Amino acid sequence: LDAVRKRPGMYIGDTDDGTGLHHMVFEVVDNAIDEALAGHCKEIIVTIHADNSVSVQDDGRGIPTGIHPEEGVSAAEVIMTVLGVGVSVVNALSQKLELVIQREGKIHRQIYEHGVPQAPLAVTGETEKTGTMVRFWPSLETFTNVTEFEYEILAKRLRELSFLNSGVSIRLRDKRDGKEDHFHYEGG
Amino acid sequence: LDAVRKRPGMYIGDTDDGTGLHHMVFEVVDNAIDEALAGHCKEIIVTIHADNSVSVQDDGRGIPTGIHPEEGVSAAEVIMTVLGVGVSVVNALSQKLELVIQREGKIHRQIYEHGVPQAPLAVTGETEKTGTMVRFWPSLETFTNVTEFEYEILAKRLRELSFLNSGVSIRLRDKRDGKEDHFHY
Ligand SMILES: COC(=O)c1ccc(O)cc1O
Ligand SMILES: COC(=O)c1ccc(O)cc1O
Ligand SMILES: Nc1nc2ccccc2[nH]1
Repeated sequence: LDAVRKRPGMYIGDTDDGTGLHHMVFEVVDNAIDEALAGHCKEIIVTIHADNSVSVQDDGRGIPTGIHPEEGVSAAEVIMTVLGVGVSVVNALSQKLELVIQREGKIHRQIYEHGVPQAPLAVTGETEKTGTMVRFWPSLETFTNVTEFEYEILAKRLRELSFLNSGVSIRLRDKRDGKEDHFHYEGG
Repeated sequence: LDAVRKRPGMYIGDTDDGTGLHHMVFEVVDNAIDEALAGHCKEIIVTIHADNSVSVQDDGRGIPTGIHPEEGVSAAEVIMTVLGVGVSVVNALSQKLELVIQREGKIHRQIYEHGVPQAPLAVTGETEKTGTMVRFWPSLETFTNVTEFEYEILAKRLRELSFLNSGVSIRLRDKRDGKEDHFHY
């Protein structure tokens, strides 16, 4: 990921005017929609947290968690750390990223800081649900000037996305003021 | 450098008991000694700055500044960013690293943060001198508990090295409390 860290703008866009910042969210949302679409219920939830982080949850199959035979770490870690621009860009430019995968009856958790995993992906519990949750805190060493997420930017785009993704329920919640929306197009 | 950042202990030593922290200095010094050897005056200066950083200067030839034919960046940057553990380890585990190379009549500078160059190696002026200077600020995200350099740990090792590298002058200065030593065999 050092190529990304060296010139973040080439990968995420303008790091000073808010466009790249919001692109971080959109990239994560794109992956979540792809996960959601591979299932029947299909719901993603995008939350703006009070601490300036954004989380995206889906109820898909869960990102694969087995050890990659060549890389020697979990498949999920490979996806997060090896170079849509890919979620690895988002991870690289996040001061923190929390990953929770529910899959095969197990909860898996991992934390990254600036794209560096703090520990290997760990099974920390049991669950009857499936899905992937990514919560990221954009790096304030990278994102300058505009550093807070604008609800309207996310809502406008999530609305447009709903009409191209039939059957996918998209919920948006802003924990800073309680505002929420629900975009669900059932066409097709 | 991500392999290093992921398991810093495996590359530099214990990051909690002061071991690794001091090893950072020793790695830089090894490079410096090698540079000093290949020069005329043969002196290196190790300084513990008041802001918990350490600088190592030599009067050697200056590390090569030309573009590495294969990597496409300065040879100096290749050394600082591509994996005696190598100075790239120190760079990866430093929140900041300043590189100053005096070579072929020119001063060159570059700044890294957590191993990431802030800009390409750049010519900033002219000089009659030659040598390399590296100043690093260890990452307090990596080094915990023992985070301040212990003068005596550095002194002991530099003394050992002075006997082994006879002819090379080694100065140690602590700017925190004015303490200083000169190792020369
Ligand atoms: C490749 O999968 C991902 O990156 C991802 C998947 C699901 C999700 O809710 C968020 C994500 O970032
Ligand atoms: C590659 O060399 C280095 O890392 C280096 C570091 C410090 C120094 O005084 C001289 C050097 O050559
Ligand atoms: N604060 C900070 N910035 C970083 C950039 C790359 C890797 C680790 C880092 N820690």
